[PDB]
Amino acid sequence: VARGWKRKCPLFGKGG
Repeated sequence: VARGWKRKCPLFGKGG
């Protein structure tokens, strides 16, 4: 459930 990575930085694959 870490789609926030596609938002700004793809490094958010962990968080979201």
